[PDB]
Amino acid sequence: LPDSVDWREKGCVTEVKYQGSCGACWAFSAVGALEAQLKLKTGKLVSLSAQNLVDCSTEKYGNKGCNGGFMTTAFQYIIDNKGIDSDASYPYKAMDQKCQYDSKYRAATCSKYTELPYGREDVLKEAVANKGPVSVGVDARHPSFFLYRSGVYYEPSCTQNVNHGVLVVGYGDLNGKEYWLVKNSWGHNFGEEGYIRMARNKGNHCGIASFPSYPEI
Ligand SMILES: *[C@H](N)C1(NC(=O)[C@H](CS(=O)(=O)N2CCOCC2)N[C@@H](c2ccc(F)cc2)C(F)(F)F)CC1
Repeated sequence: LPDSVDWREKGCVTEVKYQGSCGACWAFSAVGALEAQLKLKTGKLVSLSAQNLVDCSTEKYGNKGCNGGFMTTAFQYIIDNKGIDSDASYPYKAMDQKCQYDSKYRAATCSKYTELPYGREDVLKEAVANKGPVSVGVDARHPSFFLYRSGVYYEPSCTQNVNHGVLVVGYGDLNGKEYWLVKNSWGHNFGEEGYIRMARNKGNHCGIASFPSYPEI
């Protein structure tokens, strides 16, 4: 596998989003993963509707909108629904709304999704290199996470109990520290313009490889 990968270099990563006070991290993680696949299949980079997932991938999928959800069940909703609207057509309002999906605004589809084996960072590396960005959950409860500004994030107090959904868009090494390149959804003000480099091959740090999944078209 290549020593390093950065899907932003291949134009498969949309601009960083800001979820605000709505706990839609799972929705942003899911659309982020599908956006790359859409680019790989059609050649067009298009932001997909996280709001669409918040309002429509609800109870039947075990999700709670602005109060949390799963990336995998979001993917299944897209499969079942036979589509997902573009961000431009179904904008993000950071609130729970009635489902307003309309196929006339469909910007992507999904045929299946894959969940990687638990805590296997080399399997995650392979998927990021050969498939594309991967949705993951991390333990972002620690004060140090919110204050991350640069370098490679390593927190002694991190655990494998994940609570925040994000997107792995690459990996590599900085000044001897192997890392996973993570796209967050707390706006461009967070970390390095919306991104955070998290420790890689350090015992599944912060549970980054605990529950990885990616969609396909
Ligand atoms: C995001 N703003 C937020 N977290 C979540 O929604 C997480 C997503 S996760 O940590 O990536 N992960 C997905 C794979 O399973 C483990 C968790 N999910 C919540 C959640 C799930 C289902 C639900 F109905 C409500 C919340 C949790 F971490 F609790 F499992 C809201 C802060």
